[PDB]
Amino acid sequence: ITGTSTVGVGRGVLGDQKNINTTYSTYYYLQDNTRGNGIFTYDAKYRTTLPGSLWADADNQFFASYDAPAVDAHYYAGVTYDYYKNVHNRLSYDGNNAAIRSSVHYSQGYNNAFWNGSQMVYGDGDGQTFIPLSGGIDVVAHELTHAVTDYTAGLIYQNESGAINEAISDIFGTLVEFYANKNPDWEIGEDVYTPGISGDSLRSMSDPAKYGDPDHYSKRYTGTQDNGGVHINSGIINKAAYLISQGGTHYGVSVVGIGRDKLGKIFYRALTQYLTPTSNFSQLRAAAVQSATDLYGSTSQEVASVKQAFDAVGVK
Ligand SMILES: O=C(O)C[C@H](NC(=O)OCc1ccccc1)C(=O)O
Ligand SMILES: [Ca+2]
Ligand SMILES: [Ca+2]
Ligand SMILES: [Ca+2]
Ligand SMILES: [Ca+2]
Ligand SMILES: [Zn+2]
Repeated sequence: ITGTSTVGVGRGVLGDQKNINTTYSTYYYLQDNTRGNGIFTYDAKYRTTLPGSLWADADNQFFASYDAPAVDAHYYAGVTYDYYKNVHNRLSYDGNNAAIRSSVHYSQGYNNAFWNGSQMVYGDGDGQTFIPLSGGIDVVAHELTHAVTDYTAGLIYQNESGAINEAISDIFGTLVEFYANKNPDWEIGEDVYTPGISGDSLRSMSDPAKYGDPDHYSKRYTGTQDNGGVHINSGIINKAAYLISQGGTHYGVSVVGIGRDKLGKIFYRALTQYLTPTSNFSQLRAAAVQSATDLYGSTSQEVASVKQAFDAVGVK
C-alpha cells in the first residue's frame, strides 16, 4: 500500500522487544519500505488460503501474543535481506530486489514452515513440537534461502540435488544466525523446537548423527521417503560445511578450519556460478573446490581445507 514509512515496536515469539519498519496509511501495516521493493507480512488467520491480509495494526505497537509471530517474521526477513545485501552484494532473493512476502498463523497447529514458490509461510506449531516457527532466525533464513536457491542453481528438490538444496538452506540459515549474533550455534531450529525440552534441536550441523542423520557418504539414505532423503542426507553436506569453517578430525581425517566468512563466500560462489538443477554431491565438491580456487588460488589453505572436509565425509 501507499503511505508513510515509520517505525513501530513489538515483542517477538521469545518475548524480546524489537523495532520494526511499518507503513502508515489510516492503519499501521507490516510493510517495510527500506529494503528493496519491500518486505510485506500477512495474516493468514488460521486458514490455508494465501497470502491472507496485509498485517494491519491500529497503534503501531505489537505486543499482543497474536502479534508475535508476525513481528519476528517481518524483522528476521529484514535481517536476512541485510545479510545477503551486505555480505554477498545480492539484492533480495532474485538479485533484482523482489518484494519479500511472508504469511504467519498459517493453518492450525501447523508444525512447518515453507517457501511455496512465491512467498514464505509459517505455522504456529502445536505448542509441543514447535512454537511459532518465525521465532527462529535460522528458520526464517533457511526459508528465504530456498528462494535464493530457486533463482540461482535451481537444485531439484529430490535425491542428492535436493539434499544439497536443503544443506544450502541450513548453512546460510546458520550464517545469518551468526550475522545477527543472536545466540549463534551450529544447530538448526533450537529456538522454536520442543519448548518443553532444553538443549535440543531439529538438526545439528556439528554432529548430524546426534539426531540420526548421516555424517558420512557411506551412511546415506537410499530409500524413497522424504523425496529420497533430502532432510536426511543433507547431514553429510552440513557436516562438511561445519568442518570447513570450524576444523576438526572426522573419521580419522583432519581438517584445518578457515572460518565462517570464507565458508559463506565459497558456498555462495558455488551456488551462484557452478551448481545446476541436477548437481550431485560429487559435483558440489568440484564446484566448492573451483570456487575456493577462484577466490584464494589453487595452492591455498582454503582449497586444501575444502578438499579435506569432503574427504572426511566420504565425498569424492
Ligand atoms: O520441505 C519443505 O520445503 C519445507 C521444509 N520446512 C520445514 O522443515 O519447516 C521446519 C523447519 C524449517 C527450517 C529449519 C527448522 C525447521 C523445509 O523448508 O525444508
Ligand atoms: Ca497494536
Ligand atoms: Ca541459536
Ligand atoms: Ca541455530
Ligand atoms: Ca527444545
Ligand atoms: Zn528446507
